[PDB]
Amino acid sequence: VHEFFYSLLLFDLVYREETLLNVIKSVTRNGRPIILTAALALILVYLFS
Amino acid sequence: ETEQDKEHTCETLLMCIVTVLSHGLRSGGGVGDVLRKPSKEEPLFAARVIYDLLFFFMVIIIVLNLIFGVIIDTFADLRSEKQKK
Amino acid sequence: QLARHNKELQTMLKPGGQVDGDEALEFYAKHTAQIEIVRLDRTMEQIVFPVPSICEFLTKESKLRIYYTTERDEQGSKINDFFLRSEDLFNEMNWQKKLRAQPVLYWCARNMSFWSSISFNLAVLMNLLVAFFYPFKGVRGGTLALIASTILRLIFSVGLQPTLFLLGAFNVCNKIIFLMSFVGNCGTFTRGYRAMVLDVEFLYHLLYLLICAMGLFVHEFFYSLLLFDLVYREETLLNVIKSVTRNGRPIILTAALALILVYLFSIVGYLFFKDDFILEETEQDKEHTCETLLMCIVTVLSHGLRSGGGVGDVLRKPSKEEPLFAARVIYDLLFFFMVIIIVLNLIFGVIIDTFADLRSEKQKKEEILKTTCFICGLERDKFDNKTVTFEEHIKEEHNMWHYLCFIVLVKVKD
Amino acid sequence: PVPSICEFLTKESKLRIYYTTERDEQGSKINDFFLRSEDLFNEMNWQKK
Repeated sequence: VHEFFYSLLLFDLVYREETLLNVIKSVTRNGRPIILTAALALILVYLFS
Repeated sequence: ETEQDKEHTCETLLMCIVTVLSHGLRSGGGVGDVLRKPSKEEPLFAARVIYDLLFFFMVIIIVLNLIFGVIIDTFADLRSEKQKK
Repeated sequence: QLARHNKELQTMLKPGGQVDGDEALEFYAKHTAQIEIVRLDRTMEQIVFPVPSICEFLTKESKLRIYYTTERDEQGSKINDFFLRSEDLFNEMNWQKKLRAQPVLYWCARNMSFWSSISFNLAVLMNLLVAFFYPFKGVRGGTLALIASTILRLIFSVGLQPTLFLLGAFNVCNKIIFLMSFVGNCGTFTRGYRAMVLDVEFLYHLLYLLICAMGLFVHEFFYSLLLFDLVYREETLLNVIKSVTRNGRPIILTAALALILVYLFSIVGYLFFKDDFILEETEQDKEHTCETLLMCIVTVLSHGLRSGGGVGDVLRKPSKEEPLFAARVIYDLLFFFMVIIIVLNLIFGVIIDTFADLRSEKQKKEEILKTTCFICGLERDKFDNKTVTFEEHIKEEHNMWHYLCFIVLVKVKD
Repeated sequence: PVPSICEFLTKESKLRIYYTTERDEQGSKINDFFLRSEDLFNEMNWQKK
């Protein structure tokens, strides 16, 4: 196929080894609030909308 | 017609008004700027100037930074557990 | 009474544990308190008396509410808080059984769960659906949290303005039912110590209902406002908005420090600089001439404040001209630097400060909830570690629930 | 004296165990160690065959 399959393998390579894992735990471990926090933004763009 | 081109007329009236504001949300700068042409006109000029400023302040700093604000909180939480451990 | 000495008492303890299922022994399970209090001085007593019936009826909420609610008023999160709570708690516990006297309300406790379900799910779907399709145009499905999908199909057949009306009515009925469960849970509007909570709850729920009624009879603005409340509830979205409210006094006046930095600077740009913005009957159109000279010069700089980028850029055309070119270049750079970073980031700067303040209080407070003892001021670890045990002397004698049911038995008899 | 399986080992066992831990309760105590130990014994035998 057109590489899309190749690019996706590169994405996993950057995910591994070490403390790049640390900085992405910033958005995942306490990851529950921010996606609903975005809906507080999505309604502030709405009501004002 | 040949290509995706109009004689400069869109006029989002009724449908997806949350997207045409999301059209202006995407530039970060301003918010109200996408809508345009206030132009001194007395019963509406001072009527919306304040509105755009209010919108801008609130949306951008308040959310587009507290959506960043939670992220650094998740650093001082996350490292301090590791350095205590 | 067999406590301090028996080997046979150890065998009584054998009565006590070991999975021998005998009802009398189990029933004590109903009570074993070991209250463990002091008199005026000289003393380290423990007293016991069986449980009181009202306490036995309970809830689940009482224990939960009490531990979490606390306070830390003084040198230890001591009894003051507990005492106020206890008085209110006793009165609240009695109300429960004469609600069991009239059984058609208990469904109302189940509706304490439902209020939530309907209102939250219903509102968002309805408000979003309104946004998705504005009425008065005849339209198909138009391609351009379980029961609601079923309802969507049914409403879809008959015409969809019709569906909108019906949903609003449905919502009102649901509101009435849950409302009833909130009131059922605390009855007679019985009074305690916390005035704010009860009053706000009554009002808030009423306000939530009214908007629905107004909306049924107006362009939804009433519908959208109900969606705003739905996003406000449940949980830690409340946390991140306390960042801007608890330490909320300074930032609104901090904004006026920005509002005067746009002002003082605003004035110079008047005197040492003409306006220099030219390029902006049937329609709202001019032949490219505004020239804000005299009136609202703080707004035409606020016109440039709004883009964030630059500041001076809105004014325009410096163009190499010697007595003024180097004269204002520095001015715009100075303005830009100062206003934007300094305020438009310290107005953000205070916000993250209100995170490291706000969480650190909460993470310290759990450490004084899980790893200090409850009310004996006990530095739970070393001291408790050396003896019989730590953890079960929470469960045996310093039981915070076992104090308060001893307090309610003081008004029983004769 | 030591037991032979333990003597065969790896390098991973020691590393994994210390770092892995837990802090479950009043001290990062033995609970964690015990679960890990059982799994570890089985893993160590697999090495010689």
